[PDB]
Amino acid sequence: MEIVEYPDPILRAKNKRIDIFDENLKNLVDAMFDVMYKTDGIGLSAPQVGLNVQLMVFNPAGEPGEGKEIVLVNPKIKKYSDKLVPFDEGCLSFPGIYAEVVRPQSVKIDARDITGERFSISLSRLPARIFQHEYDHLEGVLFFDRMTDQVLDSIREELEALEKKYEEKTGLPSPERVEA
Ligand SMILES: CCCCC[C@H](CC(=O)NO)C(=O)N[C@H](C(=O)N1CCC[C@H]1CO)C(C)C
Ligand SMILES: [Zn+2]
Ligand SMILES: [Zn+2]
Ligand SMILES: [Zn+2]
Ligand SMILES: [Zn+2]
Ligand SMILES: [Zn+2]
Repeated sequence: MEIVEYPDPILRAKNKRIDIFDENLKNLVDAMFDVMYKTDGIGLSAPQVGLNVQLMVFNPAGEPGEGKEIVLVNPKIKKYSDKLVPFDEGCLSFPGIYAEVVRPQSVKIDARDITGERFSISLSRLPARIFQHEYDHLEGVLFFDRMTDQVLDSIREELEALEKKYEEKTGLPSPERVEA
């Protein structure tokens, strides 16, 4: 069973609206949470497990029997804060790579829950940091796309190692290259 790693194109592909809110959905959500707990993550998005659908799960505590198991399908940011804050992010699709990303502090979101119920929440602190990370995923935006040029530099070679890994595995050239 498998986390999709950069530079896999799955991570860049358009993700479908979810229309159907059934048990398969609940089983998917549940697989995702368990992937998160196994890999010590604090969120996951559907493309990261091979599925180009608009679905994210997160839990800010990142620990069993802690925090909240938050689910969001078909979300859309209605607004970002003006205030920006730094935070060191890693990503399960880029194993071992950690670097500063600056993002809005809070967001207003419109999203659906696991049954189909549309709602409207605000987020700040870690929940908004995780959300935005995962929402980028839903839009085929990766964390290094959001990194300043000096920060991207410090991880270039680490990204290329992932590029190489994918080339060695597939026999194909990487479909994208941080050298940009
Ligand atoms: C920070 C914003 C949300 C991060 C989400 C990722 C998981 C992921 O890639 N989701 O798309 C994660 O859990 N990353 C972890 C991460 O960045 N963490 C773990 C808790 C604190 C923070 C490191 O500052 C580790 C696994 C790299
Ligand atoms: Zn489970
Ligand atoms: Zn579980
Ligand atoms: Zn832990
Ligand atoms: Zn990620
Ligand atoms: Zn190079």
